[PDB]
Amino acid sequence: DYEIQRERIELGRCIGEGQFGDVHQGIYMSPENPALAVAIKTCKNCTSDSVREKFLQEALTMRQFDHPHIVKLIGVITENPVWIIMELCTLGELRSFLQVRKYSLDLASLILYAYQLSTALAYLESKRFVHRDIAARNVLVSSNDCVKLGDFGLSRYLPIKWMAPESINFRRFTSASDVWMFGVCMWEILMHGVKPFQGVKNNDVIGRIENGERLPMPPNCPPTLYSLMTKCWAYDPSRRPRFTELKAQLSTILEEEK
Amino acid sequence: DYEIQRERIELGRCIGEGQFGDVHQGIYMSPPALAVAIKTCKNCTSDSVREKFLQEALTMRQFDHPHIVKLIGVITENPVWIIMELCTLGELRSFLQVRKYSLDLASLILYAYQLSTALAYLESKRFVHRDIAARNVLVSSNDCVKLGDFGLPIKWMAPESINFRRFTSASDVWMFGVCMWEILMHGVKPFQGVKNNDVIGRIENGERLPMPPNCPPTLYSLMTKCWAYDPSRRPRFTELKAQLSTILEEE
Ligand SMILES: Brc1cncc(-c2nn[nH]n2)c1
Ligand SMILES: Brc1cncc(-c2nn[nH]n2)c1
Repeated sequence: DYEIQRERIELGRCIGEGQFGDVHQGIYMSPENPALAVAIKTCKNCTSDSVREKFLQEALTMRQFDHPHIVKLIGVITENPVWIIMELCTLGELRSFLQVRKYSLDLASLILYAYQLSTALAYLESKRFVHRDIAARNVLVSSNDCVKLGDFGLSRYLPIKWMAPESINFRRFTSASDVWMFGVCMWEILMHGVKPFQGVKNNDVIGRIENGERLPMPPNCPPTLYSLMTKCWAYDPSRRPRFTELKAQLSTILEEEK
Repeated sequence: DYEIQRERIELGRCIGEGQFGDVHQGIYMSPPALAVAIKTCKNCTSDSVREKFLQEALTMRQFDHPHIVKLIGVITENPVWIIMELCTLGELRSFLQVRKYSLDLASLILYAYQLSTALAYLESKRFVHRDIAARNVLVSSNDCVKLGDFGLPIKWMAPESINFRRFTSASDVWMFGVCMWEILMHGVKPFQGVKNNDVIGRIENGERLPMPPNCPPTLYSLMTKCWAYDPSRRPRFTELKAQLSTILEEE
């Protein structure tokens, strides 16, 4: 079912670098589509079954989900060299896309990306699934008006500057900690792909959060949208909103502002 | 702050019995006269009992929902009283038993729907009720039910609550499942003639509550989802509410 014939895949150019190897773009010639554009995650040292098991674990998680704003798993090739076939997001990483398009993208498009992300996260919340790594780096751009959530293997597991205080202090990951992370991610989107807490040491971050310090309101930001992020950044997890509420709030923001 | 002057409260007839004392119906005059429920506290001269009793009011001030009992105020001077919105038709379990041959399936599905909307609101505020049963539901009118009791029910509890005292949003889903069964069973208690200690043994063996007579198999399909052994497999209230809404319209 998930096992794909290698001869149906035609490997193309290297589009990125991953945890286990190089990510490539390619073509999948199935009975349906003459040439579907795909992304091929490769694995360098996958002759070792321990590495193999770790690499293939992403595909095991991936098959459970089906959502328009989550990267779709097309298949796997378990014979060496081991490959993971995923739907291609041609425009690449969100961080990079936002940096490049800083003086072209409107606020309506920025709010749209957050909305789309909040729909994927609400779907994951419905499946009682905890992502553990919501960041602009783990978001892919399919088109000018479509973003997807990727990275379900936990590449950086340390993103201290995105983590909720209880994750830093006690390694507690819940639906509430995912909300905090989404808050930081909405800040990064409005900050046009700028990393949070620049020139601040990781060990000094928790000290600041505990003292009530937060990320400033971006220059191009509706105060109503910043009001929403500050709700995600409540110290007490039980006080943070859920993704069904954030989804609904971003809908009104999308309309009222632009 | 909800502190009310006692001269603004006129006590009436006893409408029920509560955890700390007797529940009465009454009148609250404000700048127009309003029918209220007065929760009383028998031994509230003791500050430990007082603190426990007044904790219900502290919990309640946080919520505002059409299907959740509203807190009108409190009287902290002795005798201590908690003023709440009146639900004239009383307890749900009793109302269902009485009207066993006077309620249609559409009304039964409606109560579950209304109950799922209140629970979805609580889930949004990241609140865990810990006691979802038809006994803690109040009847305002023939087509309006309210969630009450915000202060050991082995037959309603999820296996992880019995085995490890673990209470989460997933355990609340299990309890709502049992509550939907009670509603369709016209207020009949779950697992009759089964000892509390023998309940967990049955649940662990995959045993569940039977499909009530003349219950839509689609609705029973929904309860069985609430009764998944693994909490992570159970649906959330936002899904249940959406599902109950379609089942209701189909009826
Ligand atoms: Br999975 C995946 C899908 N589509 C594009 C990418 C990707 N492009 N550039 N870096 N990563 C990854
Ligand atoms: Br609180 C509350 C509100 N409205 C009715 C009651 C009640 N009636 N009978 N038992 N309890 C309680």
